[PDB]
Amino acid sequence: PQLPEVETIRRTLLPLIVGKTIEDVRIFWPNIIRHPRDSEAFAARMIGQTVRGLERRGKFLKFLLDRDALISHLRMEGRYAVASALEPLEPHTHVVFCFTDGSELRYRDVRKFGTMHVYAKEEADRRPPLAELGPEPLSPAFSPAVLAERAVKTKRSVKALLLDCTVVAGFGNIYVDESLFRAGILPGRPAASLSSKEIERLHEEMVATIGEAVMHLYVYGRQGNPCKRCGTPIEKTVVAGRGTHYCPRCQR
DNA sequence: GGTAGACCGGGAC
DNA sequence: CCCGGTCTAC
Ligand SMILES: [Zn+2]
Repeated sequence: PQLPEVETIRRTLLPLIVGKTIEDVRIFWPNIIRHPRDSEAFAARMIGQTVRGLERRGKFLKFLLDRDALISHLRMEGRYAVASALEPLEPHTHVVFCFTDGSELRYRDVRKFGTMHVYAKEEADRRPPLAELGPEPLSPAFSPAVLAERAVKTKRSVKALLLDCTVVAGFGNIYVDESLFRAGILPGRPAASLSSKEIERLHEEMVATIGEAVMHLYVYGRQGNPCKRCGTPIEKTVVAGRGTHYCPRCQR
């Protein structure tokens, strides 16, 4: 799920779990548990705690309990569902939180690629994976100024810059390519080569792209197809180690 | 500062 | 073997 999808999950999941008390935690793929390192300690500490809230940072979900916070990343295919303990689990279910009311919060993932960390609430923000995470792209904390500061300091491509979680929180490959197209900037451009004008334009399109989604693609996955703005075939290459889609006419 | 390795497996070769 | 995100290793 991309950032906007994670925000939707946050919004819809909260009322389904708030006020419920954990009676058990079942783990079928321990590797998902990253902290505590021992999945048995992870399970034990959550028992008896009530869900008090649910927040999002980047693509991370932060479940707020009595004493602890559970930090969860779904990666690309992870999913949460709330359902009865009486019904069979869906395929690829790796972690289940059982509540005292007979309902469960279940985590699935065919790719088995997601992560979970639990810390005392007061510690969560200074520990992995939230430590060092950049500002929310929709927050004033993410400004053209902040972006310009990071761009000049580096010799990396602009795409590499935007993919950096310390620069801005949870901006995925898709939204990076879409934003750069909308800003008219080639993804391979050195970040330091961007003018002040281009930086402002880029920040503006980043906010608009992610903002609209939170509330159809120009380039992502459209290689070989005509650009929707100029009709030039969209091309795909590799930049910053990712599939990279762009219009060679619209972007400079 | 920066990269590479690490984790995964459905679908492509 | 590739690919996505984000971490530890170096
Ligand atoms: Zn174009």
